[PDB]
Parts: sequence; C-alpha cells; structure tokens
Amino acid sequence: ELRVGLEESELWLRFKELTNEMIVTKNGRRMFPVLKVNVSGLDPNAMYSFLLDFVAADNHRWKYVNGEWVPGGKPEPQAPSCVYIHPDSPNFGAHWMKAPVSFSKVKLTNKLNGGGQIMLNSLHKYEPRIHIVRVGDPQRMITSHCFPETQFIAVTAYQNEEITALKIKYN
Ligand SMILES: NC(=O)c1cccc(C(=O)N2C[C@@H](C(=O)O)c3ccccc32)c1
Repeated sequence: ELRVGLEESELWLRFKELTNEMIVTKNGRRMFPVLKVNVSGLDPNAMYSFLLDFVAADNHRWKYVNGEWVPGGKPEPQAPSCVYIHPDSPNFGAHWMKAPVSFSKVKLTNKLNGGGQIMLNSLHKYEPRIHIVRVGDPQRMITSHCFPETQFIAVTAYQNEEITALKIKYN
C-alpha cells in the first residue's frame, strides 16, 4: 500500500511549536528545513512524477504582536496556483523508493518573476502538499499527501527571534 512518510519530523516539530516561518524574496528563497519524504507502496516498474504545491491554511492573515502570532486581518486574494515539479520527474517507482525524495531546490517568492518558483503572500500561512502522478495513465490517477507538521507563515523577514536562532542552529 502507498505510504508517504515525512522525514525529520522531529526537526519540523521544533519549528512548528515556535510557529514556523519561511522567507520569501523577489528572486526566491529555498526552504529550511527542506521537505523530504520516504515513499513505499509504489510500483517499482512504473514511472511517476512528484509534484509540490502550497495550500493556504486560513481565510485570514497573521501578525506578530507582543512576541505572539495572532490573526492579523482579512487575507489578500489567494496566490496563483504554483506547482513545483521535482527535477527527477519522470522516474521509476524504484527510483523514488530507494532514497528519500528531497525538494531542496524549490524557491519561495513574493513575485511572479518566473523561474518555476512558488508565489506566496507574506504573513499568510501555508501547508506543503505533495502529488504523485503516474505516467501514461488514461485515468490520470493522482495521489495527494498533506504534511501539517510542515506548516509555516510566509514572511519577508523573520518575526520571531527564536525562529531566527533556530534556523542558524540547525542549518
Ligand atoms: N485503474 C486505476 O486505478 C489505474 C490504472 C492504471 C494506472 C493508475 C495510476 O496512475 N496509478 C496507480 C498507482 C500506482 O501506480 O502505484 C498510482 C499512484 C499514484 C498516482 C497514480 C497511480 C491507476
């Protein structure tokens, strides 16, 4: 049976208990921690593509007030649909299952300046989601997998000094 498990969940939960933050910039910024998953239950003989997108978590934005994340007003219009294709795609199920699948090269940005980056709105909370797509499937079956341990708020600069120190400590 298809099983997708989050790698280094303990490290993600350290950031989440502080409310995790990810920097977005004009040219795009890579994530820390990096989203990595282990996969089992795929057909090793079949070929698949791994896709990544980011889902909004609330219908409001956030603000850091008195060292505390609080609801910070009505949200901006939803960011456009941005899908990141894992550069190993398409590949055999045996490839995806022999070692954890890392999305280390994806970049988060606040501009639609191309480059295959992910457009996010600052001060909004997002949750990464992974999609698995089989090549050649007339039913075009797709599997979606959410990871609530990896939720974060997009920021142009770190608000929580504990988050700033955490990023330096483990990266
Ligand atoms: N009748 C059908 O359900 C059917 C028939 C042929 C191919 C698929 C397919 O694309 N799968 C199966 C499954 C697999 O390959 O592990 C899978 C995992 C992720 C994404 C797609 C798919 C589904």
